[PDB]
Amino acid sequence: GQGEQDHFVLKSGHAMPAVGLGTWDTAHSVRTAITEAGYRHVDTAAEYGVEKEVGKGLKAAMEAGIDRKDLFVTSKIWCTNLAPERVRPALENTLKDLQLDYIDLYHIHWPFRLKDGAHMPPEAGEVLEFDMEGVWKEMENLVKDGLVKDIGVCNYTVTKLNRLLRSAKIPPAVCQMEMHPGWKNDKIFEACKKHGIHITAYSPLGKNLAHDPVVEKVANKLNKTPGQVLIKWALQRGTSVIPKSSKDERIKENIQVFGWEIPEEDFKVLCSIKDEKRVLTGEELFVNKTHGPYRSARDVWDHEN
Repeated sequence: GQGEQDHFVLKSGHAMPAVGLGTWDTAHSVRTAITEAGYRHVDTAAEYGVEKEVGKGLKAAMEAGIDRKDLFVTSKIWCTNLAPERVRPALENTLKDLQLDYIDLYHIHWPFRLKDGAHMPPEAGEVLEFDMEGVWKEMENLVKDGLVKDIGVCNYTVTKLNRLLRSAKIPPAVCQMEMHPGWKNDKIFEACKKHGIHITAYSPLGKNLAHDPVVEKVANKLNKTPGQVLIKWALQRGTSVIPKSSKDERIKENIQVFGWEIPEEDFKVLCSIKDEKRVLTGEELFVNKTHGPYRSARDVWDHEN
């Protein structure tokens, strides 16, 4: 509650480290974040195109004494593979690049299907229909076959979430969303809360909150960096957090968020910042203001923002 929990227990019972290295020189970074920073949770995605490097970083850290069972690895299936018959092949390719025989968490990157070779923004005929139920069924099979410990989703809405639940035999263990003082997304958070779905916040620094005087003033008082405050904010909010950084020093700092906390007043401050700083609207690759099927950012978020 005081953002002092270093891990969260998923609905399946599996423990997931509160802080994870975001991967949005990846090998070195991963290896170092684990062996020197103390990281045990690495978040990645096939879409980024760096899994191969993450795998190399993971192999080195393990050959260095870190047990596989002590690591929490997450990946995401990209939009072009959001079709029942493309789920298995996508995950297996993920396991190959990461050089693992299983992953801990596997998310649906975005709840939209895209045609192979689609553009940003998407042209007409590129954002295909999404058989959410058929795809999730296949995701559940990954869990049953022991290749994935937990499945989850990113960038969802209450509407899509509810739809997902009206047929899920295995509830999503985690819901990963953009979260920070600029955009708290209380709504989807509240929906996750009631259903016992854990929440992971991404893009902790935001529209750079690390340079917002409000955050800076709190960081000066606490004598921490804006990034640490922002990350601790997420923790005290009760969500795991995956900060994106490419420097070992920032990476080391980002996990040095235990042993202290943000006074309720300051925490009140950061929370009372009006939600108007949403970085990932989804317009870049899903909006087509004319032919659709999503002719606006609001459609992308079911007009529930």
